[PDB]
Parts: sequence; structure tokens; C-alpha cells
Amino acid sequence: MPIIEQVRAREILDSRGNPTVEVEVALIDGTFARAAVPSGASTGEHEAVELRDGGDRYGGKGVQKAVQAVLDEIGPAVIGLNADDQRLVDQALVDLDGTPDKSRLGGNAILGVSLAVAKAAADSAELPLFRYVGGPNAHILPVPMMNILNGGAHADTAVDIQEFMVAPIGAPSFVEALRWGAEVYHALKSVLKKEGLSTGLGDEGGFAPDVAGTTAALDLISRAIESAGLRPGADVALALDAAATEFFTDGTGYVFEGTTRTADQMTEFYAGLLGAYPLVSIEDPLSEDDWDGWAALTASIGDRVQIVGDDIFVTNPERLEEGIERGVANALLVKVNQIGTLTETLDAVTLAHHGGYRTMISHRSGETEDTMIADLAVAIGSGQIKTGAPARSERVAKYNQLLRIEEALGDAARYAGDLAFPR
Amino acid sequence: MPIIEQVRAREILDSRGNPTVEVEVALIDGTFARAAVPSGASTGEHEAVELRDGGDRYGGKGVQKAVQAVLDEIGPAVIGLNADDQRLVDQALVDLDGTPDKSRLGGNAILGVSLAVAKAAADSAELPLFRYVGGPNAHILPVPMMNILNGGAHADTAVDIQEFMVAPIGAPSFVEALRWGAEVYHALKSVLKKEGLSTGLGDEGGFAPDVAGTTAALDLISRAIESAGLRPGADVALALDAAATEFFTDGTGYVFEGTTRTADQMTEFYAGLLGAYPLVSIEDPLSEDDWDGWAALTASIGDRVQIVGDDIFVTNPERLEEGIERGVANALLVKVNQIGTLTETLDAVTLAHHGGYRTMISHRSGETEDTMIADLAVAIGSGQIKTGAPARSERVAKYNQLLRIEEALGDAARYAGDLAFPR
Amino acid sequence: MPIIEQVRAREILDSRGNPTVEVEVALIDGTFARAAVPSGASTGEHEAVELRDGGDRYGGKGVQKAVQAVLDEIGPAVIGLNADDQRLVDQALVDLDGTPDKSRLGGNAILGVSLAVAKAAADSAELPLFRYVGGPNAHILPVPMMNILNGGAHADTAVDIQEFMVAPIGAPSFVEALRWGAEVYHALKSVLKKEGLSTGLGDEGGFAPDVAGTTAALDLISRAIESAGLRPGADVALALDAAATEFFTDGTGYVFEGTTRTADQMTEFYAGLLGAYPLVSIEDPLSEDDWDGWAALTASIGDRVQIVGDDIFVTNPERLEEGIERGVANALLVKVNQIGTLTETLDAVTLAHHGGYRTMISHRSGETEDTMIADLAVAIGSGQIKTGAPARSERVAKYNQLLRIEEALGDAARYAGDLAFPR
Amino acid sequence: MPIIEQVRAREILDSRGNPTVEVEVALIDGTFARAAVPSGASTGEHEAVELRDGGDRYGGKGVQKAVQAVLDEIGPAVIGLNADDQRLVDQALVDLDGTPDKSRLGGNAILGVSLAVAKAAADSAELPLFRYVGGPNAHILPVPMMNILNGGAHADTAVDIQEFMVAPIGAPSFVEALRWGAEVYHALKSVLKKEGLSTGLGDEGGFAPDVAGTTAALDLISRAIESAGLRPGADVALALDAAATEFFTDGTGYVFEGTTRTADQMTEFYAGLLGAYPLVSIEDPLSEDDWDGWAALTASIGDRVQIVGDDIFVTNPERLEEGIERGVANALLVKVNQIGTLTETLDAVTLAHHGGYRTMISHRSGETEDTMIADLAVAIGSGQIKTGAPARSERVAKYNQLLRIEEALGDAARYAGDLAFPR
Repeated sequence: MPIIEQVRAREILDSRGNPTVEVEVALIDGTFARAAVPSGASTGEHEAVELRDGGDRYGGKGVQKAVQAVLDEIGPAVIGLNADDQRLVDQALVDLDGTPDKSRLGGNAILGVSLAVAKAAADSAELPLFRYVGGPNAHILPVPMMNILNGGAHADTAVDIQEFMVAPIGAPSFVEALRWGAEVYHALKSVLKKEGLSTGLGDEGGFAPDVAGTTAALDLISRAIESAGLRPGADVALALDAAATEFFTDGTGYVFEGTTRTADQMTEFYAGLLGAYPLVSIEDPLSEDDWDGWAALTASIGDRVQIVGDDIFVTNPERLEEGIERGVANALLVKVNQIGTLTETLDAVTLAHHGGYRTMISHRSGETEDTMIADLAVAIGSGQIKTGAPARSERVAKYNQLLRIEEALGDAARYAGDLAFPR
Repeated sequence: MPIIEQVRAREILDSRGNPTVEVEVALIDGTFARAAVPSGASTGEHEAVELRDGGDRYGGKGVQKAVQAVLDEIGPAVIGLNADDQRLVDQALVDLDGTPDKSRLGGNAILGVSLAVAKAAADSAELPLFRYVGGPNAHILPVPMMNILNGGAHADTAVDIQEFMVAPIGAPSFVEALRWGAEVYHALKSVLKKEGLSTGLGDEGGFAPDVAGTTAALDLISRAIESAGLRPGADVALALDAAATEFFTDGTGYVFEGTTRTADQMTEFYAGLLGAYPLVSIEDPLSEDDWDGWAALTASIGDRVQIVGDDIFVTNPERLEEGIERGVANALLVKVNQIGTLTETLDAVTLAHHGGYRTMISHRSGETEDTMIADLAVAIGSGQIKTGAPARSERVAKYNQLLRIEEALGDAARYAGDLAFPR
Repeated sequence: MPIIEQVRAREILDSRGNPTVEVEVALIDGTFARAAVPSGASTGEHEAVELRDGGDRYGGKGVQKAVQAVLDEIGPAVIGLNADDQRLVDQALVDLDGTPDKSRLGGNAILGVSLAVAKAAADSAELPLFRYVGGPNAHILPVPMMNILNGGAHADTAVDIQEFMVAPIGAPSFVEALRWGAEVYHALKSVLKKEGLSTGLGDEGGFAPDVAGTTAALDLISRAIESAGLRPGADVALALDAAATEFFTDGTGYVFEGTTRTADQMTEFYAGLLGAYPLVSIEDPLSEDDWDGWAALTASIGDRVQIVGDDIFVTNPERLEEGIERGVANALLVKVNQIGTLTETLDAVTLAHHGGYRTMISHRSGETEDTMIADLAVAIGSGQIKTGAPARSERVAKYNQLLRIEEALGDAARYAGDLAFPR
Repeated sequence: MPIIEQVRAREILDSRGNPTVEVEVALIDGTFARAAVPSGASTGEHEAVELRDGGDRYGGKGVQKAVQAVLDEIGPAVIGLNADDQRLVDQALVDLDGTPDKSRLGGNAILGVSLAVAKAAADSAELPLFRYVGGPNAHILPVPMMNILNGGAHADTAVDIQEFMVAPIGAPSFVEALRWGAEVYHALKSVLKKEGLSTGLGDEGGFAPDVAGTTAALDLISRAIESAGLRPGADVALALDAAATEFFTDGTGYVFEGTTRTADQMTEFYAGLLGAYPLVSIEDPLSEDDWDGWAALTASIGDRVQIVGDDIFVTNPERLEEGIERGVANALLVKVNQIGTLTETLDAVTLAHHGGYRTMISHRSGETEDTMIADLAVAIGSGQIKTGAPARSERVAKYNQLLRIEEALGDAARYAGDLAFPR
């Protein structure tokens, strides 16, 4: 029977050296799962909050309090519920907390118990996690968007765009897409030296070069794609993560390249980009409060490229409906710990699917060796995933799990290449 | 293990007294599931065809050779595959047939094996058939659309619309919706008798009264809703199945009630109805091939009411993509035996979900005691179902299974009442 | 072991849209059963009464009270008893009620538990339900008496005979008997349309057209048997359900065809019928209390035809003995919910077998998808069954179960054709 | 599963010191049953034939041939069939033999395999043999007819009535009936010992002293009933086994008491006996070929007493129907080894039940420690049994098994006292 028997959390380190929670939900059979909770650099005004300790131990980022919360309250508050009733246990937790942010118990503890009971309600039925969460029709492997060149708010250099990404949309299978991504990565690693630059990896495995400007960055990436042995656009596309809030001074314009600009000027810059490069997707092109500018930019360049809402929505359905109404952001970005539980992620991704919006399962800055977002991007059939460059094995664990998923499917699997970027 | 061991097939009678196929896929453990294949009154030009015997036995509708196809070819052609691989087994069947409409082996000998395999890839995992096919987030109970008054191509009457339906959209739960539907049904049964009419049940349990004109029928239905104790629009809505192909003389026009009309006139009729009555959905309003007329009518009234494509699309993805891009019919009916497999069913419903189209799991004229379409309407989360009037227990078995589903969910269940008809 | 662990009831809809009880009796060794209780409208004075709610819900036909009788009282009153002791559990229930007609707990809340434990005292021994109740020698498949024409108290028509039935007594097996019945039923659907009559199905799937007198109806049936490809008498016989109580005015006489008659006149009408048509059985020829007229009728025609007591007995043994004494009809209908338990059913059928009376398992007006009476008609070896026309799959589910039974027996099965009607 | 795996046969001694066959059937599911075949001396022309060895070993009564027939031919001919399919295996045996008497393989070997298969099927279902062979409604305990006074063809005495039996019809339960029978037996033993008469037990444990005549014998029995403390007729009744064939010279007449007389005078003697004594049953009152005399006697006294056909029928259905039609012998005597299988036994007892005839499971002269006929008399619900006096533990094993059956039933059991002898 899939009824929870024990729950116990411990405190571990994430990929950045900061503590995080790890929950281990056992079942009355012997099914013993384990799920670690990722954590972002910060938190806006609408996400679920992490319950950090605060003080001097671990730089004020200890999670002994969330561990204690799991071990004292969340433990017996679910022991005895039905594992396969994800909508039972998740509402149980959300009411046990009682706040709109899960502040009393922290989003990290709630999410840890949610994910571990899901991994036990998939281990129980002997299904694999992607098959359980997605059913029988879970067969699509996503297009990996590999952030190879970092800039903007990361390396404090002359670049303003945050993440430059490549996407092997032309591959025949997923394993060839992973090969092409790794080859473009290792080609850029040498183009940097052949242009006198540095090879210091950021937090996603991407590079931190001191290149002139945005256009120079895209040109460097295109040179690396050509040097790999591929054809830009037909084999490998490009993508952007503008992260506009990092350079938008409220009351003034966006400060880009050393000039103050309006939303119209940024839209003109994006149109000039869409011109000379095979861009398929831009993420957070304007600030998360400039709804009118977002509608303007969506109407202007929203038929030729994907528009991802990373900050303007925080995987909250209540803001997603509003953004659907005003005609902004034809794509969502699903981060599992910005909403706090599996069920709410599934509901938000449903709501964004039935509105004409593509979704994209995404990673956090501090990840672990947990490979659940791979299974989750296969299950919901998003056809896109954003989980870093092929380096820093907290990013590569996801790609390895997707390889195993494809191998386990076999003839059933399908690579979602070029069916995920019609524009 | 979920590996098929033994497959059998026999010939049984459907709800109308015609033969049909019943398959019994067995697993190595002992999992033993049976599934009967429904069948429509006629097989069109894009469906999968049924492999009838032909001749003089059973009026030429015997299925003794679709029973033989399962026992001589399909049995060993699937024995040994993996149950949880719906994609695998369904592609195996589709290639073993080798035709664009499954004619060599019949679109009934294959669907039986598909379904009875899915009823064991869910019986094995000990999940219930609705939790398997839809995952963990399968919680939405659909709005029953009850066909209480039949007309048009069903009986000799001056009525031109095929099926008049009621929909209890204002109920708090599903069980109260079923109660309201049954009460409206009995109220109408009393009203017809009190107004000197007949109570002869059709093939769906709906009535065949000798009333004059469409408007009088909607008025009778509103009077029955009032007499039941409810209020139209706030508690119970209305719906239509025009089935207008049944009176469109090609090159002449939609001749009905003694008036030859163009596509424009039918739109005016529908606008008047939508104004004077609380309609929420009209099904097949114009014709199977009048694409331009469909685009016109969708532009005219296609945002104040639901437009269901029953015949213009045949649950075929290839025609569905065309109807999407041409902007017609923001809804479709999902009849499982017009496509041939469970897999292609899920694929078409996905393709129509991601296009802004609501779906509606529907029944056939000849059904059986098989209650699979209930489990399937709650798994895909359609939020609508069309399975006849609360009579003729081949139609009530579905409602009983939905009651059991709602009871098995518990507090997790949600009734999709009023959140399926925004217009 | 076969010891009852849980019992739980719910409220579902029957084939006519009225509520009924559905009980589920789990055992310790898994063995989860369910059994729905049928319910007929025409309740007399000696049967067990149904515990309806009364009020405004469901038109006063709710059964929320009988669902409580099972969940609060009947549940623990049997939890712990032995399943294979039908006598034990059924006497337990009959004493726990304490009334001569089970009125305190309802003759529907009790029969559900009886039938469900009998379905678990066979699912336990892994025997099939027909083999358990009848032992090792349960091998006889019954002749189906298919009701194809409805008249009398059913529709506005000049006929006073209630049900006109055909019986394929000349078939080699049961499958061919079902085929011949379905073919006659589909032939009559044309002979009606080929004479300007209506095809509105009643409550048993039989037609309710406007014909002139009994003789014209029997002639239509003979024409349909001829048009099917068979020959009357040698292949298909005839049967009658004279519901003569429906036209007997106490103290005035049987008003038949518009001419007041006495018992002698009705006997003369029956004797004239026995000449021109191959009738094999008539049920309820005169009335419930007209004992003297019956003993006078079972002597004039009681040698050349079967006389079935449908209302003169209500499956009550106490009435059945006194009927055996007075030289009254030589057959009875076994309706399981007019007596209240399986045990008393078996006892009454035993008492009527040894008296030289043939039996006939029969259906109710409101049935469900429960196919128990098929197993019961095979087990007791009645050699006759009356379960409606081959339509309305609440009636066809029984025939499908009899087909499954016949192929599960194998070479052991025997069709009781023409050995059930010696006269 | 209930599929036969091994069949063995050995040669043992019966209660009289003659060899007989014992068959042991081992199922594939561990079940291991053992059954021994009784054998009587007096064999007519229609019973099954016992396959004896013939020669000088064991006086020509060896059964090594039947043992070898089971071990070489029947074993593999049934190994693999389904236990619960009694009719399957029994038709298999009857065709494997190929003769109308089973003489090629002997009725004893076939019956041994049949009975051991039934015992293993009952042991498999975990039901006890009476519950299996009778179903759920097997609850009636039979009235033991105890043969206490032997005469006629058994010893040198002036009596022509073969068996004098007492029947405790007035007991409240079965255990009190057995007590009353044993007490009457010991009282008669004392009454005989007082009169210097012989106390040498026959083959049934009953005495055979040199009494004057039939009337003196019945008077001695009545004295013994009075001396026990009971009331003749109200507590204990009487019964006869005349076996008139043992004193009917064909063409001369029944030489009774030393006065040759016709059937009419024998009927007069029986009428006088019935008048002056509480006789409830007479067995074989006339010869087994004098059908007309039997009809005369049945008309004369055949409603004031039970007329048991022991030799006029040999448990053969084909002779039973002929005796039914001519109005003779309103009772049957079921000996299991005169027909050859359990299936044909059940069929003949059914045929005699549905004709107004009571049945009576009976024993043979050479019995064994096998107590199967007790279970069989409970299962078929005969309400009578004839298995000797309470002595000679091959007769008492049956009564002990009936005690255990009653104890296992418990509150469900019913003693068929005084309900089995209306007249």
C-alpha cells in the first residue's frame, strides 16, 4: 500500500556550498525515496519563501529550522495519508502551513516532502517517475537550451544580456542533440583562448568572457557553432535571457550599452537581433512590472520569436492569468520551488498550456544531484528544458537522466526538435 | 511484470442488439482485464473502419472475423510487449495493420486490444484506470451534458436539430449535478405527457416528441427546468447538436422547416437562439465540408458560445490542424473508436488542448456496459462529457462510474461546473 | 478465510434514472465485490418493501436512508460472520430487521449485502458465481424469453396483453438462440415501419406500437419470425404476459377488447389463442385473488401450455404452498428482490421444483449493470429466463454474461431448448 | 489450480472381506484425496458392471484388473482436466470406456476416479464436500432409517420382508434422532436376548432371529420402541424393505408365508400392515418387472405411504422416466455405484425430484470407512438416508460424519424430521 510511514529530513550542501534540506519519505512497504530541494539566489514578492536559520552559523543560511519543522510537524501531519493522492497531501501541507507563502514552515520543507512522496508514489507503482507524473503518453524528450556564455549581472563586464544559450533543434535524436551541445561548448572554450579571453566557469558552467557587446557575443557564439561543424539556424539555434530588471532604473529607462533607452528602443534592439541571428526565444525582455511595455513588445516581435516570462510571472497562476489577458509573454518558465509543491506546478503548467503558451522546465542557481526536473520535463511534455551548460555535474546529472529516460522509452521516444520553435 | 501473456476475443451484443468485439488481455501475474468496443451507426470516410462479416448472419453485421483477427494475428503480435508502453503496443498494432484506416484488421479488433491493455497497465500498477491515464493531477469531474430531447434525423418530426442537451453547470458537486439532470429529465417526461405527446425513448434515452419547430423545443426544455425546481442559466444551461450535414443538400442549401437557407441564414438563426436562451455550446452547426461558412460563423458567434466540431473533424489530428489554422470550431468531440487507439486519442486531445480548443469525451449510438470513457474524461481533464440521458443503463453506467470516481478521489475531487463555459 | 471485514453502501442510478443501493462487501483476503439491487415499480402487498427516503430529493425516491441502514446497522451486524454460510448471514439479517417484510431496514439494503457476500463466497473459492450457487452440476443454459411487443398497462394502445415474447426453443446452442432472438427483434422493427407504426422503445426494449387487438399482435410476431428466416413453432415459439389484473374491475369483470367478460370468457379466449399460434407459456392469466377462476383455468388449458404465476404468488413460499394445493398455475417467476434474500430465493425455488412447477428467473423494470440473475438462472437450472429484448444493455448485459458462462463451461454446457416446454 | 496431476489405485478389503478399489487423486495444488468404491452382491441387468479378476485368487473377486486399468489408462486420460468440471471429467470417462455398462473399464474404477475427483475439487475450493456438491443452501440433515431386524433372503426364517427399519421422525435435532435410534436398537437387543433368540449381526448390524411372521416382527419392533421410552408413530415410525423378487416365482406368484397369492392379495397384506402399524415407507413392494401390479399397488396405497423403487429402477434415468409415466413408485433409492459417476447420480436425482418423488441415499452390502454418501445425502437435500443399524462401524462412520456435518453447520442446520413423511 502507498501510505506514508516515516518522514525524516537532514541538512546537506547544494552545488554552491550553501545548506539545503533533504527529505526521505519511507512507505509502509519498504519504498524509500529521497529528494533534495534546490534554492535560488534570492526571492521576489510572490514566490514561496525559504525558511533559513539566520545568524552566524553557515553565514546565516542554515536550514536547521526547516529540518526541525519536517521532523516535528510535517512528519505526523502526513504519516497515514495516501501517496498517490498528490492533491490530498499537498493541500494537507498547504493548510498545515496556513499562509500564502508557506512562510510558517518554509517552501523548502513543503517541497521536499511533496517531491519525496511523489518519488515514492512512482516507485511504488514500479513506474518510472516520468511515466507516473505524465501517464502513458509521456514520450517526448525536450530540447536542451544550453547556457554557454554568461554576462550581465554575473561577471560584471561589458555585456548586459544575462544568459546566451544554444539549442540543438536540428538533431535526429536527443543523444545527438546532447553531443552537438557539448561540441559547441568545447568549441567556444577554444575560440575564447584564440581570442585572448578567460575560461572561468560561472554557476551554470557557462563562460565569463570580457567581450565587447551583445552583438559581439552572438557573433562569437556563431563562430563557435561553425567551428563545431554545424550550421547556425538549421542545426543549432540561439536564445537569450535578457533579465531586464537587472538594468532598469525605475523612473528612468533601461541602461543598455551605456545609453538610457525606453521600452521602444529595447524592442528595436530585439528586432535588430532577430534580424541577423537565428534567435528562437528571448526570456524576460522587459521588467516584471512594465506590463504595457510587455504588451507592446509582444505585439511587435511576438510572431517571430518565443517570449519567456521568467520574472513577470513567478510560476504563480494568479499572475499568469493576468499576463494571459493583457497579451504578454507567450511562454512560461516552470521553476518547481517558486510555487512550493508539485501539484501547483502541474496546475500552473496546465493553465499555461491551455492558453497557447509553451513552457520550459528550468533550474536554480543552487542545484543538487537530484534529477527530478528531467523526469518532470518529460512528463508534462514541455518540449523544452533549461538546465545549464554540459559541465558542473549538477547540470549534467539532468542530461544523463534524460539519456536514461530516452533509453528506457526506446522506440517510443521522440525528440521534440523543430516542433518546439515554429516561428 | 506488465508483459502480455494471453489474449482472447469473443463476439457479444451491444446496447442496440448488434454484435461487437470483446477482448480480454491477460498478464503474467494474473491481471485479467476485458474491454468492449463501441460502434457507431455508420462509418464515414476518415474514421477507422469496422471489420464486419457481411452476409446474412446477424444481418451482415457479424464480427466473427474481427474476433479471428485478434486470435490469429494480434495475439502473438503483441504477446510479449510491455503493457505500460502504450506508444509501443499501439505503434506495433498500427504497423501490423499497415493501412491508413486500419481496414485490414478492422478498427474494432485493434481498439479492443489497446483498451484492454491500458486496463491492465492500470490494473497492474494498482492505480485506478483514471489515475493511470491522467497521472497524479487527475481530479476534475466533468459536466454531464444530458441529451433529453431527440429530433431531426432520429424521428419523424418537424424538428431539425438533432440533440437538445441540458448541462447542470451550477451544481456544487458532481452528485448534485447528476441529481439535477435526472430531475430535469423526469420533469420533461411529465411535461410531455401533460401536453399530449409521446414518451418513446430513442437510442440515447432522450425523448422523441412530435413538437413543431426548434424554438418550441427549447421552450419545453426551459419549462421542464423551471418545473424541476431550478432556474435556467444559473443552475442548468442548454446545448445543441445541430448535425446540419443531415439537411444540407449540396449545391442547394440547408433546407429545413420549409426554408432553403444559405450559411448566412443559419448564423442568424443561431444568433437569435443564443440571444433568447442560455445556450453554452452548439455542435456541428453548419456542415462537414463548408469550411468557409464555418470560419464565418465562428467569427460571428464563436466567442459567445462553444463551437463543437463533431463531423468537420473526425478526431483525426490531420484535419484538426487544418481546422485550427483556418480558425473554425473552438471545440471537438473525442470519440475513441473513430481514431482506433488510446495513444492517438491522447495525441489528438493534446493537439487540440494546446490550440485553445476545449474537448468533450463522447459516446456512440451502440455502447456496452464498458465504462472506460468516464475514466478517460476525468483523466484527460476535459471538464465536459456527452454520454446521454440518465436512462438506458448503457448510458447510466458511465454516470455511476463517475460517482465512484468522485467518491474514490475524496476531498481531492473538483467539479468542473461553470469553469468550462466562460462565454 | 471467507469472513466479512468491511461493508459499505452508496447510492447510484438504475436503468430508469431512479436511485438505488449499491453494496460492497470486502473480505480479509482481498475479495472486493459489489452488487446493485434492482427495483420494480409495481409493488403489491406481500413482497418486501423498499426503504425509500420520501420528500423532494429525486422525486421522493432517494435511498439515503437505506445507505445508512447498511453503514450504521447492517455493517457491524455481519462483520465477522462466515461468507459461505448463506443461511447464517441471511437469518442474521432477517432477525436484525425483525419484521415480516423487512420494512425496518428495507428490502433493498438487505438484499444488497446478501448478494454481495454471495459474490464474495464465490470469488473466494475462486468458483464462478454460477458454479457456487448451483454446485458441480450447474450446466444448463436457459431459454431466453425475449419481450418484443409491449401493450396493456405500458402504452396507450388497444391491447390488453402486457408483454408479447418469443422463445427460440429450436436452437442447437445458446449462441444460436441469442442470434435468432436478435434477428426476430430486428425483423419486427421493419414489419412495424413497413406498416406505418412507431419504434419507441419501452422499458424492456420491446416496441409499443398501436395495433388492433391481441390477434393482430400475434400475427405481426409470426410475420416477423417468418421474415427473419425461421419457422414458427419449430424454431421460435410464442409466449404471453397477460397482466389481467391491469384490466380486471373487481365485481365487474375482465374488460378485454371493450367487452366485459368473466373468467370463463377469458379461458375461452386463451383456448382460442392456443389453436392458431404456437404458444408455450402464459403468465398471470386472470388475477391475484381469483383462485377459483385459476383452478378452473389450469384445468381447461393447463395441459397444453405453461401457466406462470407472476402476481398470484410474489415468490413467497407461504402463498406458493397454498397455491400448490388448490390446483393453480404450474409455474412461477423468481424475482430476487420480492423475497429479500438469496437463501429464501433458493428455498422457494426448491419448494416449487418438487411440486411439478417449472420456474423462470425474471427481471425488474429498473435493472442495473449487475448480471447476477444470469448466474442464478444457470445455477438453479431453471431452463427458462425472462430478461427483456436484446436492447438497452441493462437487458443485454444478462445475455452477454450467459454467453460468457456458456463458453466457460465448454463442452459441458447444454442448451435447455424444447426440453423446457413439453406441452 | 484444480487440475489433476496424479492418479493412483490400490486394492483393499471392504467391510465383508472382499477386495475393492481405492483411488487417490493428487491435484497440482497439493490437494490429495482418497475414495473407496463400495460393492454390492445382488446385481441385475441394467447397473454398471464391476470388473473383477476371476480365478482362484481371493475367490475370483480380485480387482487387480481395475487397479491396472486406473494406473495405465484412466490416469493419463484424466490427468490435465479441470477438477471443478465434474461433467467434463465424467463424460471423458464415459467416452473413454465406450460401453453402456462401463464394463470395459469396470464401474468401480470409473466411480473411484469420479469420487476422488469430486473430493479433491471440494478440498480445493476449501468447502466441505456437502457444501461443494450442494452449494450454499445445503443445510438439511436426513432422517436415518435404521435397519434393525433382518429377514427373508438374509437368514433361515419364516419372514419374507427383507429389512425392518425404524425412523426417528419426531426428534428435535439429528443428534437426538441418532440417540433414539441407538436406544431402540439396544432395547430390541435386550428383548431378543430375553426370549432366547439369536443376537448374531447380519451384514447391516441388524438382527435376524426366528420370529413367527411379519406381524410378529412388527409387534416385536413396537415392543422395543416402547421399552426404549418413546411413542410409536409420534417419536419413531416404521419402514419395510420387502424385496418381493426374492419370493416371486415367475408365472406362479408371490409365495408369502406359505400361501401363493397374486399382486392383489399382497396389496391387501400391505394395506392391513399400514392400518395396524405406523408404517411410513415400503421399499420394492412387488417384483421389478410387474409394472402393472406396481401401478395397481400405487393406486391402492400410494398416497398413505411412501413407495420406494429399489430394484424396479436401478438409479437409471431411462427406466426412471418410464416408471414416472406409468404412475409407480413415488420414491427413488440412490445407490451411487449402480450408475457409475457422480454426475449421472445428480442428474437422476434431479429427474426424480422434479417428478414428485422423494429420494433416499442408500448403502451397499460391502461398504468401507468412506463416508461420502453422508455428504451426498446432505448436499442433494434428500431428507432421508438408509445406512444400516448403529453398529458395525462401516455403518456408524456415516452417522458420525453426519454429526460432524451438523456441528459444522451450527445454527444453519435443520433436521428433516416429519417433513419427509407427510402421509
